[PDB]
Amino acid sequence: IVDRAKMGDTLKRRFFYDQAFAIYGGVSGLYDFGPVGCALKNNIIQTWRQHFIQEEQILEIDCTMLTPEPVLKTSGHVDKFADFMVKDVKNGERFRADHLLKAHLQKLQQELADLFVNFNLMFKTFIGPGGNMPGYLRPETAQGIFLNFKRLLEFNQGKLPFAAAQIGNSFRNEISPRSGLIRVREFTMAEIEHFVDPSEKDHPKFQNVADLHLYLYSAKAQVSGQSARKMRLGDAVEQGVINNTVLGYFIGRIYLYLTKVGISPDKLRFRQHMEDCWDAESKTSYGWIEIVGCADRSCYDLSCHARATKVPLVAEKPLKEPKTVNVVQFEPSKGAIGKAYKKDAKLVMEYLAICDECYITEMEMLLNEKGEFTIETQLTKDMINVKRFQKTLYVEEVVPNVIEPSFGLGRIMYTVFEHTFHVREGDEQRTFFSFPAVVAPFKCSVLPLSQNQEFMPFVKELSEALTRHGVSHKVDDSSGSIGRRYARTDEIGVAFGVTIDFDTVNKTPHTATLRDRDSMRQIRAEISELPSIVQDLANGNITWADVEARYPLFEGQETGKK
Amino acid sequence: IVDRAKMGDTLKRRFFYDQAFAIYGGVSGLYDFGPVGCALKNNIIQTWRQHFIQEEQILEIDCTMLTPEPVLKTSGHVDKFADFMVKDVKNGERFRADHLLKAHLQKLQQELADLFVNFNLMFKTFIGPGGNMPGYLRPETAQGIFLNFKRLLEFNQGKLPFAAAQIGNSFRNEISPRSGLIRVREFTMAEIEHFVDPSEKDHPKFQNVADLHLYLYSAKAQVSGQSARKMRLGDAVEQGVINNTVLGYFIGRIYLYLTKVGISPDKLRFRQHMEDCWDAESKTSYGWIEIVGCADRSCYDLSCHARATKVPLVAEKPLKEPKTVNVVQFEPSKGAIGKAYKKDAKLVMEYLAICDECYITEMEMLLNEKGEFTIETQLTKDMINVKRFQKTLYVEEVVPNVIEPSFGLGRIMYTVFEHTFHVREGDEQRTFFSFPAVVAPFKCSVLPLSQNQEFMPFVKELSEALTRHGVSHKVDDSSGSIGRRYARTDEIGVAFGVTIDFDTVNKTPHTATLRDRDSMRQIRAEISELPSIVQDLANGNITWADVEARYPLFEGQETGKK
RNA sequence: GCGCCGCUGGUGUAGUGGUAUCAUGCAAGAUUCCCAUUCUUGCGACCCGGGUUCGAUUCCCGGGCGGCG
RNA sequence: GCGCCGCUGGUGUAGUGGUAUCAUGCAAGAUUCCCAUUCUUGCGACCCGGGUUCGAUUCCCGGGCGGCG
Ligand SMILES: Nc1ncnc2c1ncn2[C@@H]1O[C@H](COP(=O)(O)O)[C@@H](O)[C@H]1O
Ligand SMILES: Nc1ncnc2c1ncn2[C@@H]1O[C@H](COP(=O)(O)O)[C@@H](O)[C@H]1O
Repeated sequence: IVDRAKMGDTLKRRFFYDQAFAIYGGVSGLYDFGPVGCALKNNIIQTWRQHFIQEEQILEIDCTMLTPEPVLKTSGHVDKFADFMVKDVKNGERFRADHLLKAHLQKLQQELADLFVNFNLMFKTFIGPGGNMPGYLRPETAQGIFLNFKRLLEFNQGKLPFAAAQIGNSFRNEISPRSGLIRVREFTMAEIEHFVDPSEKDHPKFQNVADLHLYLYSAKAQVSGQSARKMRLGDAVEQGVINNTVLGYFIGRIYLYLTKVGISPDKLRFRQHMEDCWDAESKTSYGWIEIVGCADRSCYDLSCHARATKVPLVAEKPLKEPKTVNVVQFEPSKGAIGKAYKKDAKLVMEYLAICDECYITEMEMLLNEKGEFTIETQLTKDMINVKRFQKTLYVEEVVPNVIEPSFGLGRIMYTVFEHTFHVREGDEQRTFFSFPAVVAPFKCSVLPLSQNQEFMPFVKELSEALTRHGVSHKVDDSSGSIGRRYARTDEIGVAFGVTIDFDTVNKTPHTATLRDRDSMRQIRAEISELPSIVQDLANGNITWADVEARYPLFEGQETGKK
Repeated sequence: IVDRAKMGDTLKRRFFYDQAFAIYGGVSGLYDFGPVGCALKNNIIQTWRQHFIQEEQILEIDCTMLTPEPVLKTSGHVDKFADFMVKDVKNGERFRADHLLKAHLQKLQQELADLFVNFNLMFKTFIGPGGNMPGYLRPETAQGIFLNFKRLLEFNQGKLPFAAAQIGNSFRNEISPRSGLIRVREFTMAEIEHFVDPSEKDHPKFQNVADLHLYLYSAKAQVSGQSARKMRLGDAVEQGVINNTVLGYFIGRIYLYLTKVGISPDKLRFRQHMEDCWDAESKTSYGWIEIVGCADRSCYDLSCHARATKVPLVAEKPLKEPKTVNVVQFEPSKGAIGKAYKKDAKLVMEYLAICDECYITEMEMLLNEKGEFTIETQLTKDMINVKRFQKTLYVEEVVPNVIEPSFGLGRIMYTVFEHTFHVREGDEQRTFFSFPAVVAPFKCSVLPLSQNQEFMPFVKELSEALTRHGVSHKVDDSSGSIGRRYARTDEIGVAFGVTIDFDTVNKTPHTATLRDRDSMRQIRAEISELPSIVQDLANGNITWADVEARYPLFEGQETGKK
């Protein structure tokens, strides 16, 4: 129901984006974003920062894309995403472990290569030249957040919960990329890691989103061949469809964000993972695609890296009431025991630790009646002191649960394309994008009605004033009609237009016309006040309905050349 | 004169940045930026966008980091930055071409490897798995701008001048990185390509910067063992020290930018290239380091890529007055001539093109007296028509000159560190950063004077109000003294502080105290007005002197617990 | 790459062939009520691999990382 | 990877063993004076490598890129 072909022509022609290295014939899965697309991506990301990082006071960090092999071996990406296959003399690549299992001889480490005589989706490289340290381009931005967990917890003064975020590119050496921007080899990701006490799974700010009505696609609905269904968010948590208000909160603000940047609510749903994690999916001409992933990496990455580095990655919680504990434990001279016995005493300490307090005090009872006991599979003298004592714990070690919202900016952008792309009534040559003002490429088009020179002082002052207000704009003063210019600026989604006519130059206070992209409807206002108005529009402070409600609507020019 | 050690301790401790993959032992030349550093980098970049991209209406684009081999072969990076050497059985890597030239046999393509039996600084990888398409991580961000030149010129309606920019990471497989952030393997660059008619080398906006007084380090000053010297910018262009006002303009706004983000003017100079291009250099504890590069890639990249792709990369200018030209040229039947002769006729057209009009009309004069002539090193019949005619040119092809300002954000940031780092008088434990407000990590610290609970409603409303104003802040409500909190927030360069005391809770309208980081001086204002004030501070709309000039200064608390 | 010495809580340090001192920091409770206050209590560390040894943080070798060329 | 047909100005097309049609777009000058107006003039293209041929954009082979599995 979206003319994907027509839309793609507009995206290509106006250079929203294009095939990377196109003049060299191009490369699959690689794309350059041109002025308008890059402006859009930067607005989407800017909006994202104010949404998530600013509102939740999230700790943003910036790690390298370059990653050494061990890190991704520990995280399981090396085995999961990689192996090595065999190729036919003249094309026809086949899996190795596969064809080994299939059995025969050949065709149709290198120890295995020698064995036969009887491929990684991660981009691989080498750090330092000479290449003694192999590495990869990171396939996600999360690992950099896990590696810095101690530093990040310390910045938050050791307290939970907290969240870290990363906004940056990731790489995926894809087999055969199709689907335009949807399955690409390099893409910009926005990843949040929200660390929480597993016991404090309640969000204080959930009441902010409980009233939203969302399309939820439960696992039960999926198994039972049902369709997704609209629910009040609060109801969904209350009835247990969404497990808790931490998950719920995160869902609500994701929804608010996707809709804020122009994704249609009716072509947006949240799909539950089945045999807690919900994914944001949008409906496109390619069908339902995942735009926001969700993972729960509790007992996974922190643990792996902890085990691999021997660096304890854990939070630490104070106990309201300190627990005291009786401790009956053996206190063996390491020197004495190790000197008297040789491989013996390794096994003898392999043993003494594994003993009940009963056994222990029987042992020392045997030892105060001078002065030595003996044991299973060794005769111990006083190379063994014994010890009992009170031991108070003021703090318990908390292994944080992690929630991982993973945003694919490319898919989000493409989704915005399909959902905001339109053609006009009549002149179908005239296509436009309904980008919401907070993210449109430019806020304002600045245009004179005719090529007449009496216009240009007004255009310049106006352009200068807009730049002064930090309002991205674009002046279109070219040699054609108002209508050709309005077509060109609408085509790239410029949200508003300011036309400077004869009434601007001739009339007693200077007023120009402000035009809405979607409606083409206009109002008229003092040329010195319009920057602020466009500014309120771009900041989402006011609506177009709000503008029509405050200013005189356009009922024609009163003047002409004079 | 800067305690680099003390400063580095503060940068490490508060996690401005840290060694990448530190828990895995770390990797040289790779760094992660923590919350404060990442906040700073994002502000520097945001400021940069409003400076250059917005003010000059520059075309920002976003290309991939992944780059295929041919592109960098054509640009000369493959031969310049790469080769292949030989290694000793137990360490001791030596150049190849080198040791071949040195002569002997061995030690102390693969055709060469076989020959001996008698290293790239670019990060190398393979696109697609199976690896039939070798590539690199881009070492700069410029190539993506050159490859899209047609698309970018078209977006600017074929007209010159224009400028494209890119903000993104680049990679450099460095031999031995030292010098902290200064010589790293991955770094974020901000690159501008300004395309200009070589004949229109005058900037209309130069008068905006002509009054700046800058330290200029001319080539003549360098050769003649002189020091850099302060000059009025306009004077420098007028006296020919700086060739033109395009270069001059760009220098002035670079200066304004570097100073805007906190680089001391007195430890900032512009160094001319010697046997036009000036580089911005800042004075640090490592001495004078280059922070902004400048290149002139006129007749270089566009040409190379043009030659390699056979795609003409050129601007096109209309001629005020169309030139008419007489054209006397041979018009040879390709078929006739090629059928009658076999390798002969290649050489015969190798020839006919190379002939003067005199010779031509002598030839046709020989041919109208029926009906065939003959030539050096072949007898031509009517397989040769001849032709004269008027040929008007309405447009001349312009090969754009390019100016390339290349900003090293890491070096810029580090420079800001050394230039804004300070220790206080007395308590030297108390170090702070004089980040200018427009770029400080947070604008505002929100703090209560004591742990008393009557404070927390005020802190929350205030925090919420700040977020509503889009003001990055950080609430510090921890268990120590006002002074320990003010130390912690000063240490990371929080520009302002808002303390909520007993006078805030007890007194008839609610006012709190606003504190300047540098001076520690304070004023007192209504808690509902402070977000806007901090906002004006952060946007550079007002100074601290401006604040003291408007509000009551802090002369003590009037109330206490009650 | 080569050479020069190092690597102990988050930061800086003591010391050791038998798991470790002091300071700061942070956390908690008191105290204080405008500039790292004071007291009590608590958390947290021997860079990694191999070797010799009964056992290495300590001795040796090799990596990694840093400083000085 | 395999298979299925393609690739001609920025966009879309005509056609061809001897360098190419029309439209749009953009540029310029007129015209118009609020929604791709009209007229004139101008700019801009055969995806890349190899083969056969005197010569390939055209035929064949192989890449690259796209569509359909
Ligand atoms: N190959 C790709 N191209 C573009 N976007 C992707 C790609 N792979 C993943 N994504 C996006 O990144 C998110 C996280 O995916 P993953 O990390 O694979 O679970 C997804 O929800 C997508 O939006
Ligand atoms: N290895 C590096 N590490 C950090 N910054 C760099 C590095 N190389 C270059 N730069 C920065 O990038 C700018 C351009 O350098 P170049 O492209 O090498 O001329 C310089 O002025 C530096 O600020």
